This record gives sequence, structure tokens and C-alpha cells, in this order.
Amino acid sequence: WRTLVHNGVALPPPYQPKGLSIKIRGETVKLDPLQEEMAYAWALKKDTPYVQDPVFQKNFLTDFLKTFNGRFQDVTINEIDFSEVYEYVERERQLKADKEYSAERKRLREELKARYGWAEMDGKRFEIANWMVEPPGIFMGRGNHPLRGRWKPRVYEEDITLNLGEDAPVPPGNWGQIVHDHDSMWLARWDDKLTGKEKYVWLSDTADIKQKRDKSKYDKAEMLENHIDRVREKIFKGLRSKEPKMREIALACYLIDRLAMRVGDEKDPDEADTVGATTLRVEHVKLLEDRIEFDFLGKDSVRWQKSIDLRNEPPEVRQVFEELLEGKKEGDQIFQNINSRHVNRFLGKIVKGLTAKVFRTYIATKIVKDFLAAIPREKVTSQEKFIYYAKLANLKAAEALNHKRAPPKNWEQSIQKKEERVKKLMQQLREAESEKKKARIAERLEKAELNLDLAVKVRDYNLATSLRNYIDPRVYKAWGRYTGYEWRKIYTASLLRKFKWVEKASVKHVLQYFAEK
Amino acid sequence: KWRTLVHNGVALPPPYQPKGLSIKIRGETVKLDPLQEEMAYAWALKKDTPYVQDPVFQKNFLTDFLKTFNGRFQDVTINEIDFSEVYEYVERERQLKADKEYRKKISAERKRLREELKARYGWAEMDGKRFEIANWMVEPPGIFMGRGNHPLRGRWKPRVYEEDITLNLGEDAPVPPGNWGQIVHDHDSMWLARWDDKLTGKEKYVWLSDTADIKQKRDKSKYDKAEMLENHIDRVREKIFKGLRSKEPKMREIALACYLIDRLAMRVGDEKDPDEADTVGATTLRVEHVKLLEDRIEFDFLGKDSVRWQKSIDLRNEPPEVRQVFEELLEGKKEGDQIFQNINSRHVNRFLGKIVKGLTAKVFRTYIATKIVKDFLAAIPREKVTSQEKFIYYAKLANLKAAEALNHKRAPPKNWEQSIQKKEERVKKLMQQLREAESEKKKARIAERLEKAELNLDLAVKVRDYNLATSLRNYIDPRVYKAWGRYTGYEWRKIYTASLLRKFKWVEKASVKHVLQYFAE
Ligand SMILES: [Cl-]
Ligand SMILES: [Cl-]
Ligand SMILES: [Cl-]
Ligand SMILES: [Cl-]
Ligand SMILES: [Cl-]
Ligand SMILES: [Cl-]
Ligand SMILES: [Cl-]
Ligand SMILES: [Cl-]
Ligand SMILES: [Cl-]
Ligand SMILES: [Cl-]
Ligand SMILES: [Cl-]
Ligand SMILES: [Cl-]
Repeated sequence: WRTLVHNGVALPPPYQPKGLSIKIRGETVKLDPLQEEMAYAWALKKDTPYVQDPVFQKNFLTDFLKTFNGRFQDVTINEIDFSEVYEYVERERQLKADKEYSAERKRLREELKARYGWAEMDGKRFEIANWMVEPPGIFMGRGNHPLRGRWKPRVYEEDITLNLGEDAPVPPGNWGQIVHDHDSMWLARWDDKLTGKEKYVWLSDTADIKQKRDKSKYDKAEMLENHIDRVREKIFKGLRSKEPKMREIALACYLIDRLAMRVGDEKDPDEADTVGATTLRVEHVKLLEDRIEFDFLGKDSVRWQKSIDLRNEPPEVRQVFEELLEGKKEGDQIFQNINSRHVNRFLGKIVKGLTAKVFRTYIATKIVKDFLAAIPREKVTSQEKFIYYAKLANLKAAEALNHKRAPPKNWEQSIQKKEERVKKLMQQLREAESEKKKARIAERLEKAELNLDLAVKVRDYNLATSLRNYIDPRVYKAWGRYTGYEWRKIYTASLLRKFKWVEKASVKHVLQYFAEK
Repeated sequence: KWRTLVHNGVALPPPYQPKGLSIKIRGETVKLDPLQEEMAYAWALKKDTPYVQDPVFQKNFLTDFLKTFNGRFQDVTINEIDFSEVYEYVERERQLKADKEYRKKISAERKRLREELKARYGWAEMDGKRFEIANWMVEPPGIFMGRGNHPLRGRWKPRVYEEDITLNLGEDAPVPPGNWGQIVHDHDSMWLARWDDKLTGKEKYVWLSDTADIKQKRDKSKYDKAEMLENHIDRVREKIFKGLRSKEPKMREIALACYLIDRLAMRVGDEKDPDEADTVGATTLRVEHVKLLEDRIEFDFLGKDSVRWQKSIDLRNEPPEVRQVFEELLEGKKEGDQIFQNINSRHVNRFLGKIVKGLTAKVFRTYIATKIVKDFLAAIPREKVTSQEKFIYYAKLANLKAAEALNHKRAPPKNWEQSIQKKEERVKKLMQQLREAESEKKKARIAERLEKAELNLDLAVKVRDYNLATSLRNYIDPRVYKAWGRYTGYEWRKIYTASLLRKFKWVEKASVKHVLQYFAE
């Protein structure tokens, strides 16, 4: 770049003390501001599973107990009474759900965005992706990070170096450095004060930000594995709720869990014609004694059918379906009060960051993992067999996520052509005694035989949708490492660029699952 | 975009020469066709290695081997096969090699043909400039192996042919002789040739020597060989002892130099690189540097800047051939005489490579230094790694242990004594600035810098006599430090300068499971 101007980064607001106390072994202790700021972060997690994790507890106390001037060094979490801090949190939670409004925050939120959210690079205006420096808080990763529960210390202007053009105005701030690095694209830089990792501020719509955001989705899905039981319990509790809006939302979430059905309002053309909760009409659903049948004919003339065996489903499932169908005509929409905002608000209250898209990524990724884990390594005899199994796993995820498609236009004859190719190769090598020739015919035979079986199996399904969007590429990198074969050949050049981040990423989480025996 | 690109393609392996050998399966003599014999002979070449005792290696090998007998024997297990006839041919041919190869029958002529093939295939022209091609030989087929735990170990690597190979050439470059599978003109690609590995499915590329692709591949290869040595160090040591008992005195001297690699991590001594040229090495030892006592041997080397290096080996549990060869080399020499007069890296690496293909003095000392670092970090409780700066501190103390092990001893820095006092004052001041600290922001900013000052002071004292950079750049597998970062959660990239992060760029993609499993034990 030639010139680059921006207003730096927005630092978090200081913590506001509330005069709260805790009890340690019966002794009331008045919290200092930093003590209270940490006790408050812990309290905000009071209803999460993390505060029951002994590694999480020990890491938190490592930073917490250091603030007590030498006292309480051998205290454990069970000997601290946080109830005063919990009560403040619950009170603020109730107050936040009661102030239906003082909407002058939009002027203040918009004022920050206009001030810090835009950089001007070589005369052009560009949005900044991450201009807010996050406030201090408790560190968390995907579930097994060794530093989980440790405090992330507050970052100040002096820790931050800004990248600016030489003729740009130095924005207000006690910055630690202003560098004129025409070579590098980043806007601001600083070291994370817990992990030692370098933190960068990038323009929106850049390679670094999209790779980060792409990987973050699959990371949330991996984390979901730790919480899926609780999610399912809260979906069913929602179905039993007294509030009809809650029952309807919970039922849409039940359909995500059970059928991997999308919400129905996403506009992306890859899935816009597939079934979704909001496009279900009364005529698409039949409630029977032992099952619920779904039968949906889409715009593309694709008929999608699945059923749910009610034998071992909770009774509240049929109860809410009956409630929503009651009194409606066959052409009426079933889910008339649903959209992605309501669904993701419900899910997000169970697991922060959880959305329907993350949920379906977890589903598709688990299906692929479980399919491949069931294959004895001795059956994976070649690169072609490796690809074949990878694709059958992709197909299982496609059918699970309802990525049904109209058959390829000339599928009928192309199968005979693959059947012809198999036939012709079949005895082409039967009349060739040279083993160098009888070997390079054997190789294309199995490639053709596997490619034929695959071509029959994939006719009605678009595998690309889940391969591009819902299957964690770490599963296929791990499958490559587990078996020895070339997993990059599962992907187009385009998807290899999209998943460039997988090259550096650990696959221990998946590979340990394959290697269990 | 290159504009023109000219080369002669790649050199294909020589065809296998059948020998008319047979094996026995369940007592039935079976005559081997060419491919079966080729595979049986490869297996026989490993008859005295651990690999042929590994059930995974066996199953993989039998998967491809039994496939050659298309109807019969599809049920056979490895113990039902009698390879003794192939074993005998191998032993006969290797005993035959115990007479003359480094003579003129296989010296000048072997040399001449080697240079002839290099002149034919080793050079490309790109945009009118001539460049050496790094890997113009297609490797012959054989039994696949990785670093020790590869899932395809024991599988056959099938022969590659001209018809399998794509060449990348300018549109109007001459088409080199050969039945190439395809000629492309891809101005966006720097590779010269490409084919699929017929076992692993990985795409194989031919590159110019001056590429990142080759530099990175050669850098990682050294550390991979050192990782693989971990499984074989006992056998290597026994073959060193065996060399010490050889009847040829030149092999005995070479063996003793290799023994000093193993026991003291002592370099050969002939490498010109200034990083190590002033440290002790086998070829730099003189009679007065070595005291042979009754149950131990003491080394006392006085080098540049009056730096004295001293280490000793306890001999009482050592095999007597160690003392034997030392006495042999010391006898008839007086003060000032060089002990190892027929030693260089070529002879040493020839000897080591006969034990393990690709093994060299540098690979051996990389294994030593890497194990030292791994063992040091593995013994550290996670509770002690309390911060990024503590993490870096322990990493450097491990680095120092490898420096001491590999004899990278140096004279203390010019102003060390005063550069130690100055840090003692800066910590003294830093503590008083933190007692009078006020705001939380201030109490933490000084705490940050104080902890850094105290650790750096203790480091500065401990590293006075050793150059840590040599082993960090050359002998410590960076996967150890990446794994240390993953085990603890801290940023391992700060262990490295920008230069070393470039050299070790390959570690970003590399698995560290082999080391991390050891830390997580
Ligand atoms: Cl932001
Ligand atoms: Cl975590
Ligand atoms: Cl979690
Ligand atoms: Cl600040
Ligand atoms: Cl949707
Ligand atoms: Cl809700
Ligand atoms: Cl890989
Ligand atoms: Cl090769
Ligand atoms: Cl291996
Ligand atoms: Cl040397
Ligand atoms: Cl690797
Ligand atoms: Cl791995």
C-alpha cells in the first residue's frame, strides 16, 4: 500500500466497581476493583459447565488468589461463597429483560462505529473488521485448552502499535509505537498478555479475516460436542414451556437436531430451494400414531421425504406439532412465528455463539467422522479407495442435511457409459499378459468400478454444499493422517484456498477418535 | 510467470534384473516371477532390521506381495514363507562386496557415469538462465517407510514410468525423448515434472535447487531422519562397537570417531562453518588433549580465546574395544600429534550410512540435541509454566542443555561482568518502582517488566560460557518447541528470530503428535 489512515482501535471501557463482597470460609471479604472484576466474570459463568471443570477452576484461582496479598493461597472454589456476586448478576439480568425502553445507545454505538470502523487506503474507504479491543475476561478455547480459566489481562494503548502512512495524522492515544510498514496489511498489533500470541487488526473483506471467521465456525461446532446433551435437554424443556412462542421456537430447534433442517429464511442459493422449517406447510406433514412423515416438493421439482419414528421420542414433540397444525388449512405455513433471529437467540442462551448454522455444521461433521471411524483401516487399500470412502461420508452428510437435487440431466446414459467403461476395461486387461500392462489396466479398472458405484449413489444429492460449508476439513486432514493417503485430493483448488487454515491446524481432536480401536 | 522453460525431463530408474530365485510357502517351492522376486528381494534386504518384526509392516508388505499370486496363497501369513534362499543370495552378494568397491573397477567408471547422467538431466534453462535441477532422479520402487509409525509402512511403492509423468515446458521448447504422459506449458507453475505417487497418492514434483520448496524439504528431511534414529539407536551403537572390532584399521578409527559422536556429541572436526569451527572435534584432538586412565578416558581441550572444554567417559562398563582402539591410535605418537589422522566427514558418513541409510554425523547430533531438549521440557510440571516469559525461559534453559551437550562452549562475552551488574541494578530499581506503584495499570505494567528482568538475569548468568544459537538453528527439531507451545498453551514462535521462523516454516504444517504424546504421558 501507498497511503493508509485510520483512527486506531477502540479500547474497552474501564470496569465499574459495585462494592460487592464474597465469603471465604465464612469470612466476609470486601472485593477490590480488580478482584471484583474477576469475581464478576466468574459469576457471569455461574450457570455454565466450565465452572465445574477442575482445570478451569484451578487456572482461574491462579490469577484470582494472587490478588489477596498472600492470604487464601490454599483456598479452592468450593470454599468461596460468590452468592452476593451471583445475586447482582441475576438482578442485572432481570433488569435487562425488563427495560423495554432509553435507546440512545444507538447514537453511542453508531458514534463509535463511525469513529473507529473505517480506514482509508490509497484513497479508498475500507471497513475495519476488529477495531474493538476486547475487554479482559476469562480465557476459553475449544474445550481442552491448557490455559482455560486463566485471566486475560487488560490491554492498554501503550501495548498497541499502529500501522499508518507517514503523512497520516497520528490519532489520539498513548500508542506504544506508530510503524510505517508499507509492506504489511495489518492496522494495529499487540501481544496477548496471557498466551503471548500476536493480535492483529485487519480490514474487512481480507484473506486473514475470512480465514479467521471460517475457522471460528468449525471451532464452535467442535465445542458443541461438549454441550449437545444439554442443548437437547433445553430444546425438550422448551417444548414443554407454558409460552407458545417458546414452544414453536423449540420445535424448530428440535427439527435442526433431528432432521438437520435449516430454519428456512437463509437466502444462499446453494440451499434456498431445500426444505426448511419456515417453508413447511400443513400438507407437507402427516402425524400418525407411530411416526411423523414429511413430504416436501420444492421449486426445482425435487421431492424430499423423511420420517421420524415417534416410538422413543418425548411426547411433547407430537404435542407441539398438533398445537401448530390445529385449525389450519392444508396450504397454511406451519411455523409462522419463526426466523433465524428467534432460533439463534434461543440456541445462544444455551451455548453462547451457537446458531443453526453451527448446529448443522456439528451434525454434518459428526456424521462424516462417525462414518469414517467405522471403516477398518485394512479396508483402505489405495488412494482411490480412500477417496471413495471420503465421498460416501460426504454423501451421508448431504442426505442428512437435506441437500437433495434434481438428477444430472444425462445421468441415465452416463451411468451406462461408466458401465460400458467398466465392461470394456474389464476384459481389456484379460487379454494382456504383460504385467506392466496388466497392472496399469488394473489401476483404472478399480478407479472405474469405484467411480461407478459412487455415481449411482450420489445421483440425488449435492455433496458440494456440505463439503464447502458444513464439514470441518480437519476431519478429512485427520483421515488422511490416520490412513496415510492424500486428503487434499478430496478438495477442489477453490476449497483448498478456503480451507488454507487447515494446513496449520491441529487435528488431534479427530485423529484421537479414529485411533481409538 | 516464467517466459521460457527448457529441460530434459527426468531420469527413470533402471529395470529390475531377475535372479531366478525361489521361496517356500508351506514347504512348497514356488518360483518367483520378476515382480514377486523384486519384492521378495527388498524384504530380504531388511532381514536383519526391526521392520520385518513389526506386525503392521508385515501385514502391509503381505498385502501387496500376496496380490501377485492372484489365485493361490491369498490366506498366507508371514511365518508360512521361507525366504532363506533369497536371504542366502543377499548374504552372498554382500559378502562379495566385502572385497573391492572403492577401487578403480567401481571408482572412476561409477564416477564417470554419475557425472554423465547429471550432465544430461541436472540443468534447466529458465528465461535464458541456467539453473540446477534438484531432484531429477525418479526413485526406484521399494518398500515404503516413514518416520517409524506411518500407517502404510511395509507397503510396496510401485514403479513409475515415463507414461506416468507430466513435464512442464515452454510452448516451443524441445520435447525431450521419452513417452511422457503429458506435456503442459504452465507459466504459473515453477515445477518441471509431476506425477502421482502410486502408493500414497501424494503429487510428486521436480524443482530447481534454488527454490523454497527444495530448501524446506531438505531442512525437514534432516530432522525426520533424526526422529527415525530414535527407534534404531541401540542397533546403531552395536554396529559402532562392531566397527571397533573390525580387522581393517581404517574402519576401526572411523568407528571410534562415531563412538565419540554418540558418547560426547563430538563433531567430526572438518566442517568449515564458523559456527562450530572453534569447538572441539575428533580431528582437532591431539595426544595432550586425551588422558587414558585405568577405568576412564578424560578429554581436556584448550581452544580459541583460551577456552577449555573438558569431558570424560567412564570405561568400566564400556566394551573393551573402546580402550583397545584408543591405545592403538595413541601408540607411537607424542605430544603435538593428531590422534585421528584418517578421518573426515565423508568416511564417517559412509560408515554411518551403511548402518542406517541417510544417517550422518549432523543427523546423529540432531537426534542427541533434540532428545536432550525433549527430556528437559518433559520433566517440567505444567504448574511451573506460569506465563509466556516463564515458557520462553524454560525453552532457553533446554536450549542451553543442548549447547552443553554438543560442546558449543565459548569465551564469556566481552563485558559480561558489567552487563551482569547492570541487570542486577535494573531488577533492584524495578522492585522499588513496584513497591511505590499506585494504580492497578501501573502495578501490573511493572510486574510484567520485573518478571522479565529477573528471568533474563538468571539466563544471562547461566548461558555465559555457551552459544545457544548454534543448536537452536541446526540441531534441535523445531517440532519440539511447537509441541511445547501446544502442551502449555503459550506462543512458541517467540523462541525464534524472524530468520529461524523462515527456515522452520515447514513446522507450521507438520504434525507434532510424536513429541506431544511424550509430553502428555
Ligand atoms: Cl470490532
Ligand atoms: Cl478450552
Ligand atoms: Cl466447551
Ligand atoms: Cl489505555
Ligand atoms: Cl436457512
Ligand atoms: Cl428465546
Ligand atoms: Cl497432512
Ligand atoms: Cl522419486
Ligand atoms: Cl514408518
Ligand atoms: Cl565438523
Ligand atoms: Cl507432518
Ligand atoms: Cl497429526
